Amino acid sequence: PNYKLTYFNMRGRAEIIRYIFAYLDIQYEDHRIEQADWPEIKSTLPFGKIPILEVDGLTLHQSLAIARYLTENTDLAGNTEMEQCHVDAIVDTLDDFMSCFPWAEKKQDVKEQMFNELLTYNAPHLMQDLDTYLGGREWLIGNSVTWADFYWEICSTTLLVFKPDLLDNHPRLVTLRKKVQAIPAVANWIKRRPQTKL
Amino acid sequence: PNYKLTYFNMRGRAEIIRYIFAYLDIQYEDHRIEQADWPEIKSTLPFGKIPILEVDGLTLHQSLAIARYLTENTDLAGNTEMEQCHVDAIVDTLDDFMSCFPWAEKKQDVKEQMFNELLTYNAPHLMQDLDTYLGGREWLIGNSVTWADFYWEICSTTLLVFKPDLLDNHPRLVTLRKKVQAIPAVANWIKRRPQTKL
Ligand SMILES: COCCCNC(=O)c1nc(-c2cccc3[nH]ccc23)no1
Ligand SMILES: COCCCNC(=O)c1nc(-c2cccc3[nH]ccc23)no1
Ligand SMILES: N[C@@H](CCC(=O)N[C@@H](CS)C(=O)NCC(=O)O)C(=O)O
Ligand SMILES: N[C@@H](CCC(=O)N[C@@H](CS)C(=O)NCC(=O)O)C(=O)O
Ligand SMILES: [Mg+2]
Repeated sequence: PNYKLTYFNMRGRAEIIRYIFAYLDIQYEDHRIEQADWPEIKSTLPFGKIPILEVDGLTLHQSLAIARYLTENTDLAGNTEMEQCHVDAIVDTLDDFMSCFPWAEKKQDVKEQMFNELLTYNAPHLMQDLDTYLGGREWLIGNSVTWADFYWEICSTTLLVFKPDLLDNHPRLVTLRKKVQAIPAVANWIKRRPQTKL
Repeated sequence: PNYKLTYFNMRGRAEIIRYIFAYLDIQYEDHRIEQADWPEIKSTLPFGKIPILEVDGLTLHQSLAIARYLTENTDLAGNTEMEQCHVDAIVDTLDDFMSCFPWAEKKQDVKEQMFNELLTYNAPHLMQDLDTYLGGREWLIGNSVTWADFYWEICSTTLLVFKPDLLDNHPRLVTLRKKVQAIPAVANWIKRRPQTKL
């Protein structure tokens, strides 16, 4: 099975897919494009959005649909049917927040204002909600790591770029981040991946 | 199982779950709230959003996470892992767009202008994409109805309230809506359900 992942040269929405490839030890082409190459790719796509993942000549889309597909019937999926639901819910909650950010906003002052508002007013409540949900458990869902723990680490890493103090009052969330970063395949990918701001 | 769904008295984000319950002939309590009991209830919710689904003492959240869980091991979900990925992707593409609308905006002129903007530029672009993706095939994914077909009928039913002419040059998408509506269990539900604008 031949894999080609296309995205911008950044972690962004594609990183969850990259973590999953790493963990499952699957080789793939990590295709990263410039903004100036985007329009000619975009015009050929069914839905005009990245990331996309090509598998044996079939173009998949939607970052989380792809991540869910790649983890189905692996240990990164929930351990029960209910656990898979919890995984999906946490992932969407995180995605809902990250999606609020005006990432492609060209007017810098308007962009700054919004980032500031979401990070100062909204991000702290999500952290609180996540902290209580985790409680004293080892992973977000069940007794072993799921791709929701992956997604938490990935989202939180980007949020900490803009707001370094985000988890000062949430040591158990920091512990979860660190636990994720300690998984051998993930540590390895973290070590060797392209370093970009986002 | 003792299923209890909580949402506003409206179709909204809960409707997909209601279609699935109806189609799979799964009994549930359809609890609807006024604003009166909203800020009250918004407290015991671990994430303060609806819909939620209570199943034997567990409060589940995220409308699409719940929907997917209920489709588990049925033809409705997609017939292969790959089809399930297509179903998940279409649903997320739809949800991404519906999420763009300022549903709660209190300034009536701002709301009107944003709705018009989205329905004039974004919606026709997405419609061309959806139409070409479906082609002259029977269903969006595979040889039989999936919950992605359900979600398309659901999202478009609401969009048509605001722009009645939205599908006037998309007969294949109209045909899809009609095919979904005439599925007996869906036809039964659509007649039985409370009449609300949204
Ligand atoms: C022309 O657009 C360039 C791509 C801009 N996108 C970003 O900068 C970016 N998006 C996300 C993002 C969005 C939604 C969910 C997410 N989860 C993790 C990152 C992320 N992070 O960075
Ligand atoms: C006090 O706040 C209540 C906001 C009222 N909400 C709506 O009218 C609404 N419907 C939808 C909706 C319907 C179908 C699919 C959807 N996907 C995302 C939102 C949505 N979203 O908001
Ligand atoms: N919900 C989708 C969103 C995909 C998306 O909108 N990606 C952005 C980049 S992060 C994009 O394609 N922007 C360029 C464009 O819209 O033309 C997903 O997770 O894949
Ligand atoms: N992505 C979530 C969104 C949940 C959501 O934002 N619910 C809406 C109801 S349409 C809401 O206004 N929640 C209550 C609130 O935020 O006050 C889902 O699909 O379940
Ligand atoms: Mg989503």
